[PDB]
Amino acid sequence: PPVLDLGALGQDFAADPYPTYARLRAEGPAHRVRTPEGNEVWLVVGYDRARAVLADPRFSKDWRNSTTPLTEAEAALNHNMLESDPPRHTRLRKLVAREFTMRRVELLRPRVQEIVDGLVDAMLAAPDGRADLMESLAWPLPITVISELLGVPEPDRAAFRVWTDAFVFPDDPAQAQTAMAEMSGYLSRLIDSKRGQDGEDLLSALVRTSDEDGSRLTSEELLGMAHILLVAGHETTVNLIANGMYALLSHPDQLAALRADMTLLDGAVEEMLRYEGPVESATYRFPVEPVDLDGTVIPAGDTVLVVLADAHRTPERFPDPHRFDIRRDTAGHLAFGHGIHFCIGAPLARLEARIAVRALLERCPDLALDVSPGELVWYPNPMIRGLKALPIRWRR
Ligand code: HEM
Ligand SMILES: CC[C@H]1OC(=O)[C@H](C)[C@@H](OC(=O)c2ccccc2CN(C)C)[C@@H](C)C[C@@H](C)C(=O)/C=C/[C@H]1C
Repeated sequence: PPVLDLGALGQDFAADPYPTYARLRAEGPAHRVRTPEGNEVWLVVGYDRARAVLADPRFSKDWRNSTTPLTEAEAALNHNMLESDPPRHTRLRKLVAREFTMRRVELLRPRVQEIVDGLVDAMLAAPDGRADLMESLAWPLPITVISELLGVPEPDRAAFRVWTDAFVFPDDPAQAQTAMAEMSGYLSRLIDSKRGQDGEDLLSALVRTSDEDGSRLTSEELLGMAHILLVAGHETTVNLIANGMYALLSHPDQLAALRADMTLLDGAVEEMLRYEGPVESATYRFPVEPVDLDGTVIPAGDTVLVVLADAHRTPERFPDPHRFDIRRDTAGHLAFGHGIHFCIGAPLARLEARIAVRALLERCPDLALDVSPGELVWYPNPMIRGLKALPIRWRR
């Protein structure tokens, strides 16, 4: 067909892109499109095709295989595991795998609970029983966790809402590059601040690993690792919490069910990921050779987006897919990807989301959405499903 312009679809396409994705899926697996930002890319839609492409080594994540150029500021930060293939990817992920196991992340539970308690206390102080859930919770909890973990001092953390705000929804191209340069310069000064201080946080550890053996972790990869750990876990966990609570509060049958039986909570969190998880499309992939998908040939070097949102509405794989149902069999969702890059952070994402959902339900009586769904505004980006705000209210 021709290329399909997505920016030239309404705020409607941002508010509910799923029917567009479903229509493409009925035509085939791979489609050339143009993003609202302006970029010519491929979409891959359909569960079985998504799953497969995420795990197919012909699809590289190394920008050396892309025909798309990076700016200087972007180049300085691509020395990370998510934008690598084996063997670099293998080497890099070994350095932090131990820190993100289920058993190790469980040790954080008391602290995370303590962070959520304080954030909810503060919220419930509001005199008119209303708040924005983003400002009060979905946003502060994950920065706070990832910031203690890596050793970002308190005063420096606000900057991150601004820097990542510009990576998602900039005012223009040039401010994304400025944020990037600004963030890179800050992570170097932070990294240097750790050297020689004998600190026991994750970033001090990495500084020591790099200093001990530059071939295991170069100083560009050291920066890249700090960068990826911050970003990758933060834009995503924020919007999971926010979207997830939005799904629950816009499906009051399901909210009631979970109140009545809080053993259902983990299952609910998984269905929050399946139904409206923050990663709408996976991160860029570039074919190392022409790749044929039901007779559509995607050329070597092109940018390919696996549309996870659409794999999640594929009825052959998720029955009655438009239904939000916290008891559903969710095993096999691709919210955390699939394959060698499967999310390193998932045990932490889950731990925070489970604790936040439960605190809200247990401490807010008659908790409720404080606008209509049609009033909410979603960020247009086809890679990130997220709200501008989430007005709620409760009794008192
Ligand atoms: C709701 C929470 C989260 C979601 C939905 C999410 C999603 C994902 C997805 C889909 C990928 C794979 C992307 C691809 O293959 O293109 C990924 C990779 C990754 N995530 Fe997450 N993530 C979340 C939380 C976190 C957290 C909390 C961290 C870090 C603390 C984190 C760190 C990473 C890293 C480092 C990778 C790259 C791993 C690799 O290349 O081997 N994520 N995540
Ligand atoms: C689940 C993984 C997260 O994705 C990322 O961290 C990717 C790799 C990051 O990508 C880039 O850094 C990027 C993306 C496109 C072009 C150039 C670059 C520069 N890079 C080579 C250092 C960009 C897309 C960050 C934004 C959109 C975000 O908050 C994403 C949050 C999640 C979706």
